[PDB]
Amino acid sequence: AQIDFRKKINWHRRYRSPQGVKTEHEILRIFESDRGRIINSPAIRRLQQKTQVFPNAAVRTRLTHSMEVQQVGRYIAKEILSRLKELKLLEAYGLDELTGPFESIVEMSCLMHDIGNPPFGHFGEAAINDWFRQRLHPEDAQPLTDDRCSVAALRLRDGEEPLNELRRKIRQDLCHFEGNAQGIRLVHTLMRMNLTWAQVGGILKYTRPAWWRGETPETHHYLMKKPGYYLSEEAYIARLRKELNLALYSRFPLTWIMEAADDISYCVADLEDAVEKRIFTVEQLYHHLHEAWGQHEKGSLFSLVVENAWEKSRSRSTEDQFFMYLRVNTLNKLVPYAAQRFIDNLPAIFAGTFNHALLEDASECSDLLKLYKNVAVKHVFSHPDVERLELQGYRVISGLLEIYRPLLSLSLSDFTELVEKERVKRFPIESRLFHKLSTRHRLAYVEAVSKLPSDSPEFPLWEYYYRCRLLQDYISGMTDLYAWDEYRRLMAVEQ
Amino acid sequence: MAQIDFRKKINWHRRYRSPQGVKTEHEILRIFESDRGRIINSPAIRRLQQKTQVFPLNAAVRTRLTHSMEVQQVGRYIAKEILSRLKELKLLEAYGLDELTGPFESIVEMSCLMHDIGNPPFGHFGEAAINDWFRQRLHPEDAESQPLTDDRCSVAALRLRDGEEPLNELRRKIRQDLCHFEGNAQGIRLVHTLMRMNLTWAQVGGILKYTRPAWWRGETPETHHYLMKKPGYYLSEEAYIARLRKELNLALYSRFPLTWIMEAADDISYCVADLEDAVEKRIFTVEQLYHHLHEAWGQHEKGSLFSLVVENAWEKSRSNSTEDQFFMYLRVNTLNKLVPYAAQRFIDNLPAIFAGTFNHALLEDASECSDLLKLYKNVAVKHVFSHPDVERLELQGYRVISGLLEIYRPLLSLSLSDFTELVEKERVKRFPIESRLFHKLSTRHRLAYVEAVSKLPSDSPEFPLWEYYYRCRLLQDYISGMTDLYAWDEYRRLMAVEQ
Ligand SMILES: [Mg+2]
Ligand SMILES: [Mg+2]
Repeated sequence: AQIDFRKKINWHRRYRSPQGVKTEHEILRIFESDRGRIINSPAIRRLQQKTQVFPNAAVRTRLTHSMEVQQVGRYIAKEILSRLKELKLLEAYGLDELTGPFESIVEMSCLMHDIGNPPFGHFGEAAINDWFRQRLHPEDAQPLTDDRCSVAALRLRDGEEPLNELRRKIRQDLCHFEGNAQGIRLVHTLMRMNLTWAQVGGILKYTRPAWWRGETPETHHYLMKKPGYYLSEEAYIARLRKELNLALYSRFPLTWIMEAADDISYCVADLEDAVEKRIFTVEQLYHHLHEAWGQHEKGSLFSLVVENAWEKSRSRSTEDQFFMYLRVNTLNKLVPYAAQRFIDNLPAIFAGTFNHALLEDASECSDLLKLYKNVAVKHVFSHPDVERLELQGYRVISGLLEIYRPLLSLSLSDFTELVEKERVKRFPIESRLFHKLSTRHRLAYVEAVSKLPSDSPEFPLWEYYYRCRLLQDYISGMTDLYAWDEYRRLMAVEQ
Repeated sequence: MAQIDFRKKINWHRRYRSPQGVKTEHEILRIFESDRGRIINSPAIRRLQQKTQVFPLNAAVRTRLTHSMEVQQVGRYIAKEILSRLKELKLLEAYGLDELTGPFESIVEMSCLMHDIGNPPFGHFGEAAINDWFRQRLHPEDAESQPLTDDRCSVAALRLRDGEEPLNELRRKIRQDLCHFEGNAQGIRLVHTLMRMNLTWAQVGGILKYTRPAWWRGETPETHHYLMKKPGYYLSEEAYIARLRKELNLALYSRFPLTWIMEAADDISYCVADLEDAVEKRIFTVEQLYHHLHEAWGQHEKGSLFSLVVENAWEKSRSNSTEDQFFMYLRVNTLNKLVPYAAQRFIDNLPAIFAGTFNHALLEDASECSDLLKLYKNVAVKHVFSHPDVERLELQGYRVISGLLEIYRPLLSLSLSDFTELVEKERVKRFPIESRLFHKLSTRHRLAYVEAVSKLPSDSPEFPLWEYYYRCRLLQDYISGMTDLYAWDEYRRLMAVEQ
């Protein structure tokens, strides 16, 4: 009915939660604790070894990117906050004592959107999903006696009907690995950071279950674009919506802000990087921009942003000057536009239902972002080198999956034996493969499986699910270099 | 009964195109935000992600960037605790900080983020290499007082000729200064002359960690021994630093307040991180570490600092993976005892820290806290930095930087006219090698050279000296600007060891 941010900035935790009535200061310190938790996480440093667009120190990695993004998100936050202050609406919306947490949650959400991304990015994603799709064929789930699923337990046997449904969800879910979903899993089950509910909400960018099949509801198309959470994170996400008063398939407000921030940074950075990596020159870039635009009315957005960037940078290095100004001008037009977009739609963004991005529009601003994106896609991401690396990464991840396949091939009893006894005599290979998986991952497997009723007819299905989930955890946790090196060492191509 | 007005220290003016007049709280906030945007998007910061911290680059092992980032958070924590400790004492308004909370914390955070910015490849050993090479060329020893017959300086213009006395002094300062390359001094130079970020005066003050001129000779004043420990600025940054002290009301050889905060932060992060890293890189195990700590400490009054911090970390860990738990708790406990102690230390000495004269660190003490930091440091120095691998890499880096210096030596060997000719004509016919070497130097560096030299009166007897100075300064700029990997690869390429 209203807008009360005290009911959205939830400073409680999942375990050992702070309790009762807290002062402004004590809430501030709670969210500070969240900051210290995240910044000192292994997952963040691991970001410094994952590649952004290219694989050259001045070229950005997911860390320095996430860091520039952090600053853009903070800028947007502050502008929203003080535009609400100028409208004398802070107290009205419950934000008068939550300024700190507001900005901080945005900054940290920015800092860790990339946290759950696999090696080689979208192509590691691809590789994983294609491999598993070849093994599980979620397409074939009415039952067929020619069901191409290679896994005994997950085939649809005619008769058993609830079990068939669980089989459906398991197949689809395992075949929809996604970076964001993996990030929720990572932040909850594998790292056990025990963040505030608000922070976790800040991560949850899409709201579609990975096990989802068919067309998504019309009114939620944008929010259910990609999978947001896995079948295993389900009860946790339910709990999360309960704690942040989110409707089914709805989103946490602050997310929009960070998402906006993301877009902005990445766009200009990519062009800059393309000029460091020599893919095209500055004047050439200015030309591709000027052409792709095309509608030059006197005093439009392109003139201000791009053409003024270009005009200044020609008289102290010209390339750096041009991109500095391009970033500045872009930010100075787009950040307040995003802010205003947020405020003008605050009721629906607060309900978590608003089916649009802040910078998705017929706006000139939106068109400017699309301009940048087009120029990059046409003349940067098509650079033969970028594509070589994409092909390579796909082979490396497909290959690691093939190497560890022996573990997914074991029977329930055999694998359980392997988990319990540690070193099994009649499975030398599978044993050593198993020990190569990370400790945290194996613990997560053990914990998940131990929570299941072992006499239930569902048990073998859930176990296969959590085993595949173990393998995907392990592979998607690697840095590009590590995944590559592991693939080459295991393939006996190097020592 | 001196004064404490932070409005007179948090200077939000700039060197060029400065904002002017009477600004509101909000407009000042935006000024310092601008500073943040300036620094975070600098090439120098990303270059930090490719320079090594203690070990070489695993992923979970820290680099100067992720370190500087963790440091950023510790510095912010200390800042906030000082600020709200002053708020609880009802002293913000009293000290002029009531409208400068944002800038305070922000200046600390960004100073933390870029202390490492001016560091050479291979760290202290790149530093070593540079200074040793140049010392072999300039022998600043022979220029103390009294000119000499046997003056081993290989550079014609900078030998002390008996008679010319002002020139001899300038010669002295040039030799010493070129032979005292330092990361912090290079950072001031980097932030002013090479990057031209045009930060607020307060921010630049935040960088200036030591206050000794690199050209300094002899014992440093007794009352300033800690602040003049290492060189803080180069002979070329001199007029800038003068201007800086004028804008931040600093006495000669004095320091900017907030610096102490960041310095404290630095120490803390690095200490625990290193031990953690040593356990990732397998140098020793956790239980072994606990043992080396417990031994280096001494007996217990089960309730002393070691008990709380380390022993509670170890126990809380033991109830279980174990490694990560132990180091998480170790960091938490250390921070929770040391950060407020640092904060308190800052507030209890605020008059002298504000005067910029306070001759101590916040965590340099007979304090138990201080002793705990020293404990960590000792354990690392004995059982981590002595790991044969770390030392291999130190030796290697020294060879690489010594070698790059030898490769570019032909440029320092040219005469004034010849090098000038090379700068102006670009491609000179009778110097194929030197020409190509020159073009390999970075554009920003060469521009800085040209600008510096153009500022000089060309008919002055000082001119050839200043030019040689700014030329050496050009070479040191170029070499210290490299990442470890780049310096290494360039050295190998240029040596024809690979393509
Ligand atoms: Mg991103
Ligand atoms: Mg440091």
